[PDB]
Amino acid sequence: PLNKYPVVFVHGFLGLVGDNAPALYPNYWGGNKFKVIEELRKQGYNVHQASVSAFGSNYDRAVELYYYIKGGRVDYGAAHAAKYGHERYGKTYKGIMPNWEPGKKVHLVGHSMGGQTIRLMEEFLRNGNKEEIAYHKAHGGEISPLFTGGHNNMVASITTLATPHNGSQAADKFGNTEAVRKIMFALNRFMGNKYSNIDLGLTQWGFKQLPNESYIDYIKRVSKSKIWTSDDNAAYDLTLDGSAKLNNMTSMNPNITYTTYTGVSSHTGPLGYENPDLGTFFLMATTSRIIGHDAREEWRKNDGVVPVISSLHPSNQPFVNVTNDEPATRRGIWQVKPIIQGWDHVDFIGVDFLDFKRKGAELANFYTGIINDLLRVEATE
Amino acid sequence: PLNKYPVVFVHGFLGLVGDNAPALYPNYWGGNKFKVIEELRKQGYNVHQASVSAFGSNYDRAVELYYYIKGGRVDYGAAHAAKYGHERYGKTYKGIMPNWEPGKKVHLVGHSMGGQTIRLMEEFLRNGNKEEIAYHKAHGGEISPLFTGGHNNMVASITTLATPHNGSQAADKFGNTEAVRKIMFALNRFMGNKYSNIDLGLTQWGFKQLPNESYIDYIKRVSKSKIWTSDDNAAYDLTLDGSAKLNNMTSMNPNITYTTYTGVSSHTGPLGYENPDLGTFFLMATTSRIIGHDAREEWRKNDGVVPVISSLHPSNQPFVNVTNDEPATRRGIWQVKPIIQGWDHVDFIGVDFLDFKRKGAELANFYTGIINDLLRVEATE
Amino acid sequence: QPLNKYPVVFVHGFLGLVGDNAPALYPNYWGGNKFKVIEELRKQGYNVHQASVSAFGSNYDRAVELYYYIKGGRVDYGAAHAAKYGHERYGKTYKGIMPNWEPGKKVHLVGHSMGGQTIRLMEEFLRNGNKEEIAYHKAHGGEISPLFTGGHNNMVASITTLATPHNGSQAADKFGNTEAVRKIMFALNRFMGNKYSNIDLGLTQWGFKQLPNESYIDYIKRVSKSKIWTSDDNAAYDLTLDGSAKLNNMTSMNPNITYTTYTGVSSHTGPLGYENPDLGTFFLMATTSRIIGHDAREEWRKNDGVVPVISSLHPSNQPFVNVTNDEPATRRGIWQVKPIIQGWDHVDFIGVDFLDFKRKGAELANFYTGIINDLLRVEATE
Amino acid sequence: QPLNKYPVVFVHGFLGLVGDNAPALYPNYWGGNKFKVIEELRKQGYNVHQASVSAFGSNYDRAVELYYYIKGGRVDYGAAHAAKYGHERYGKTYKGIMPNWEPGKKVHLVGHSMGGQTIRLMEEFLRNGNKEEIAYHKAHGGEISPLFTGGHNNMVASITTLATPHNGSQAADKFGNTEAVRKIMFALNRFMGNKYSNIDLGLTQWGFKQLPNESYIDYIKRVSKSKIWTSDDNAAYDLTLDGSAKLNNMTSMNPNITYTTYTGVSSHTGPLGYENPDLGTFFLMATTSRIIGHDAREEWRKNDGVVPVISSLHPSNQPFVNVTNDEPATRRGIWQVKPIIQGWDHVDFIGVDFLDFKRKGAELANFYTGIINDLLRVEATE
Ligand SMILES: [Ca+2]
Ligand SMILES: [Ca+2]
Ligand SMILES: [Ca+2]
Ligand SMILES: [Ca+2]
Ligand SMILES: [Zn+2]
Ligand SMILES: [Zn+2]
Ligand SMILES: [Zn+2]
Ligand SMILES: [Zn+2]
Repeated sequence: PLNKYPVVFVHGFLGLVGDNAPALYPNYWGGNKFKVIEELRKQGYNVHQASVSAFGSNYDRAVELYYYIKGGRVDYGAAHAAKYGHERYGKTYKGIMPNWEPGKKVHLVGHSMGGQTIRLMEEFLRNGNKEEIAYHKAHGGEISPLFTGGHNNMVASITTLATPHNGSQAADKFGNTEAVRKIMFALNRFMGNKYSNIDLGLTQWGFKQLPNESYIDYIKRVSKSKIWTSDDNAAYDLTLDGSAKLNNMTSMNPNITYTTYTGVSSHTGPLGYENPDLGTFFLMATTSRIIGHDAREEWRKNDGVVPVISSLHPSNQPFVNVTNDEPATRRGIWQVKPIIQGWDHVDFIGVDFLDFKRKGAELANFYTGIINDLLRVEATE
Repeated sequence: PLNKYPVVFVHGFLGLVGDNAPALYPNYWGGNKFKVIEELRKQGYNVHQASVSAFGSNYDRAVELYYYIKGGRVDYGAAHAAKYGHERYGKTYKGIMPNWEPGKKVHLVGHSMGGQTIRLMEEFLRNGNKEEIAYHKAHGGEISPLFTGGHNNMVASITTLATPHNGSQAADKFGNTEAVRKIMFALNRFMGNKYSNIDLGLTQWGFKQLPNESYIDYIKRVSKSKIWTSDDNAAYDLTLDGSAKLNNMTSMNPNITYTTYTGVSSHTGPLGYENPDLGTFFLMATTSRIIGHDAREEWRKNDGVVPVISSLHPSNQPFVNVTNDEPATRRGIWQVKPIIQGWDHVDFIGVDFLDFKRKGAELANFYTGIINDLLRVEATE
Repeated sequence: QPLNKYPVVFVHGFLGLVGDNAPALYPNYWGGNKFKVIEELRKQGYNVHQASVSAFGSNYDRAVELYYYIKGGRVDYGAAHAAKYGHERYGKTYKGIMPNWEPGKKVHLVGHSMGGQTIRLMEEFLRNGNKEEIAYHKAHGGEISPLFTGGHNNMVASITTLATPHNGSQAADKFGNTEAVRKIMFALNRFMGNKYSNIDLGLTQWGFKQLPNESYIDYIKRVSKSKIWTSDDNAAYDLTLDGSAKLNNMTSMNPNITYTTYTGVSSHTGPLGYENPDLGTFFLMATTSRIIGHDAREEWRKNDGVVPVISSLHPSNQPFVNVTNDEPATRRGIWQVKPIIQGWDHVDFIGVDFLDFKRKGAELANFYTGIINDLLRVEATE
Repeated sequence: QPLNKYPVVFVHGFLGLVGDNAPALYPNYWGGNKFKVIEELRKQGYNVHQASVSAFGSNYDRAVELYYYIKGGRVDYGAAHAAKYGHERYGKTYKGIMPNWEPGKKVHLVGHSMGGQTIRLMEEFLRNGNKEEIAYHKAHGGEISPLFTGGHNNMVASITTLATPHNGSQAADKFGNTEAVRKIMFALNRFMGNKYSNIDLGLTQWGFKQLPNESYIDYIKRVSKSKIWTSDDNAAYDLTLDGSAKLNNMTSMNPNITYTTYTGVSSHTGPLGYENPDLGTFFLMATTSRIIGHDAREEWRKNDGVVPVISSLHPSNQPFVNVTNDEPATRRGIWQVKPIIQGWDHVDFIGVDFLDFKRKGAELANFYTGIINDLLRVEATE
């Protein structure tokens, strides 16, 4: 295989991949424009798409990503499970790299919230989880190696595509509101029913109907779950406060190579506010206007759901702007790629089937550019 | 594992299993009543559910079943592909038993048309395919080992559940009619579209839209396929003539153990005709009446879609009736188990969620009885 | 010229959608495919109609709407009611089937399920008015709907209820009226108020209509302030024991009206004395049937799927007399309780259960022929 | 009292569903959410209506239905037509918006897409009758619908077409009228004739209504014998060049009627001289637009998504005069061709394209205000 470290692509919020997608549904990594996993494999590259929770928190998604790669049964931590009120153990993953350990590395590419998930999992690998450490010391038992800390030389690169490193007003003012969270969780409850084949990612909260449980008792049982009031969900983590908590508990690993990509899809109106361009995917037309009418000017330019000031880099970690041809092989610092003009949040993954300005060849070059950069990380070591 | 030979369960017509089922859809092997693959594994048994074409012919399904077990890329045969006008190569399967060969055996359990599929594939293993042999002699190239013949000691048992060994009038008078076949194929065309994640089993006929092909050209392209007029489809094979072709080209293997199971779900009206019982799954209410009003009396009693005279055994192969406690360890002869009164065609697989007379415990005992019989085949050898 | 002197008005229950207001594929409420009540009764020479009123609203809101369905005009829920519960005073405009409806021109009212209660409340309005609206008009002026004035009699010739939860149902107390289930119902109503929706689930007076230029984000935010989420002014509450008893405690017998109830039983005594649903109970009531059948009071267990037998026979302490199915049911001022129908569940009364082939259409046709023959005998004996 | 002396009747095109006959979630045909034509024009004081006619039927079947939508009564397709094409003679009964419609009481007719052709054919019926029905009645007797007699004038004041394929469209010849696509349309019609369906796709005169007691198996078998599967008496054929030309060759100019066309262009000249769809063309016409734009004759390539420009301007060899958008359009007996609207695709005329935020509602409101102002000027100048 042409890349020496496996590339793992990490979908964001709402993402469903592989056989976990519904019967008719767009293919997350590339749409019908560039089938990323398919084609990059055809070109001789070793690539994989992680399947992690679509509605869960960054913490819960970061744990699940680790088991997708390593294999095993998900262990969210005994302290975490106790503090937020959900199950400790989850799905079991075969694992794309059973012998993943210090020495065998991966490249991590994340779109949207996948970027935040990749950061939080590397943090656990490097610095551990101090609550699970204090718990395992005080009550014995077993601790997942994800929370032990001390592990290095396992992640070669972290690359983010339209990742809300600083959150988004579309979460604060819409997605994290009571009424909207109730809609998301009602969808999860329904997709937990005993006929359902797709996992929306919150079954650790109880959203799995048992085969001889009536829906009436299912409603009654899960209405007592702590999810309805919890911050351990994706909608909270995507808020400005939610993302600042993650910025404040993560740090730069001097050995990893960091890159961000950002799209802008708005245009300035005669008053200074930003409105979605035409061809901004129609489902983000309203969130784009919420972001674009912020009271702070520097928070207005956006890709539909992420303001540009959020996508460029975390606001408390160091960064350096980079041109499109400048080798992005620096380690320990966020290299901020030039904002791609005209790309909305989902043009990065090709699922905007209504935008005939964004064609396949363009997306193939973009993903070939990312792979090329990663291959240069491998050679400069 | 408690069974020395793997058990492979083979769904019938319309069946979708595993991650090939739509988002909300009943689980084929057991419904919500007894999760066959799940539970039998829990009990220490090695079991698998084959995923073969849901609308394809017995020939096409038999080829695909062989590759599901052995692994590899489906090869329908160069003569067959040329004669019926569809692709020669199909899906690639990982394979549950890569080293399957004379010496390592499987048990085969088939529901409905899966029974006919299991018979046709064993026939190929034992006696080959004379057309593919004559073709490979005349044009060289490669022949699949499925069509070579001479292979024995690879199938320990063949068990059928409500299998239409002699066809069904529900195919002759409804499912194989022009108008109905056009509906089935239109569904396959639509499920071939570029957003679709589920394989209905006729893509070798061209029913896969290419990613940059408009639906308008897709319609135009596949309207030229030979499927619309072909007999190489499931609806033809389930007809009385269709099944008699299969009976006339299969034979008993003296070393395999053969068993049939049959349900009756009709009751006799005051004129001699048969009407569906209440609790006969409502989607077979009309087909049940078509079968039950046949002009021949012995063709009327039925399970909803298969007449009892069809399910008991092929009409030209030898048989012996057997009690429910009689050891069914005889080889080379169809052992006809006692007709289960009150079971319709889908009570055998537990998906009749509207029949509260058919409970889980009853289905668990049935599948435990089949496994027990198979374990006795293993020990008497 | 119609064979019945007074029009028969059939009034659907909770969740019922009729006529053009039903989804593109959806069963036909009055008769399913088994006996098309309106179609077939019209073919026989009878003047019959299908009222269309709120599927999820309170008995009060439904009773007002039923009056305007018959009379015609813009729905007026009352200024006092609207201010008390926090919804709009005016609703839809109806064409009206009897624009001339007035003392002397009567109707026969036939209600299924909640329809039975709605029909009772509308007659209370005609005879006695609504005390709170009368007092509001006396203190503030303005216009008062004549529905709320009282004194309007000889407008209803009969009231016939089929499987009506006169005394409530535990299926509402223990499930339908729970917090989680009211949220689901109200979410469904929010969604079918969206700007592309053609069907009216009956709660738009609470704000559940999305404006043409309003985003769904802003719609969600506007209606989340509606008092419907915490209000008792809805069907789920009125179907509880307390809700139905409040109606029982504010209605009275009209001595000129012919009252008749029909009741089904679809359960059987299990081993301990509890009731479980029969084979063939429509499967959507399998769990509600068990909830009712396992009540702690034994007299409350026998049921039709969703309505206990003791609730359908008659309002708790209103006068009643048990009748045989064949004797004349022309007594006035008293609930004539027809014998309990064995094997009929709650929806066997309206034929929509297409899965149950045991209940054929001829039998449902005889059942409606019986009601019309009874109604024709009310007319002949006044 | 209405500001327009003659009612305006808007007539939808192919596939159009209006009012209560549309699915539970489905865009509103006349104006989308951008400008609710009927609602807003009524609010302004204008008497306007939304005709409801067959979505998939021929121009002939639609023109008959339009007449009964206006006049009232049971649709009579004609004994001769019914015997020739093999469908039923009688269809639905309409309430009628102008039961009094008769020489002296006029209407303004405004058609979008196929609606433009339907409106033309109905006026031919009123003025000249239908020769084949007249001859059938002379030879066999019986009753002949007055729609088919001829001699009924001064009933139509104006005919206005918006994006009407007067001369056909290659989108029908090369796609919509193909064997495979007609089968899909007819299958959709079979299915929405099923016994649970509430929406009428316009082909039930061909047998596509499942009886209440008939199994779907038997329904499929009965309607598979219908002549609709091989008939030309349907919209798909009438929208081809030959189909539209047959209508052109059997219509004539009425000297008292005011004729007006509007046309959109949504394509741009590609590198070779072919036309490709603009960014913002409604995506369902992306492929049809390219089919039209790559025609071998250059004058046939410019298009709005589904109708070529040369087809919308006016019927091929019927008299026409090009007008500016501001001059009085009160000439009678001649197609007044309004200037081609740049950037408007086929559905921008009716506002249903919710994805295209560039075409806002104020602009669509001005467009309908222009039509009504033109219609009011027809009335003032007679
Ligand atoms: Ca875009
Ligand atoms: Ca059954
Ligand atoms: Ca029933
Ligand atoms: Ca447009
Ligand atoms: Zn968690
Ligand atoms: Zn084949
Ligand atoms: Zn109210
Ligand atoms: Zn016709």
